[PDB]
Amino acid sequence: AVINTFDGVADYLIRYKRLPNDYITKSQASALGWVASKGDLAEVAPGKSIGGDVFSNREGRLPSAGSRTWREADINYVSGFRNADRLVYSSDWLIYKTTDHYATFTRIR
Repeated sequence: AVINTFDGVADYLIRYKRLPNDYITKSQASALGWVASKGDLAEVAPGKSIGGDVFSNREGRLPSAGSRTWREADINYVSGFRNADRLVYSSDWLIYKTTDHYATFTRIR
């Protein structure tokens, strides 16, 4: 029923091992008419947020382990241009948040 908060999404991921249904990847959003320069996601895909893309971790800012990969999701998105809030979650269920567009991270699960 639009789950887009840090706790809501984190607890959903832990329980169901997937993002809630209001999440679409960037390429899926594009297929629906999203253009980042227009800030139009809420108009072309009402109620949806960007999430599920691979998060590279190439800079090692998040902890690394053999066979661990990471994905990201937008948090608190309502409309217009994307914001600064993200959840980043690993394949072994570590969950980190950022509220400054990936400058700093805090573990929440």
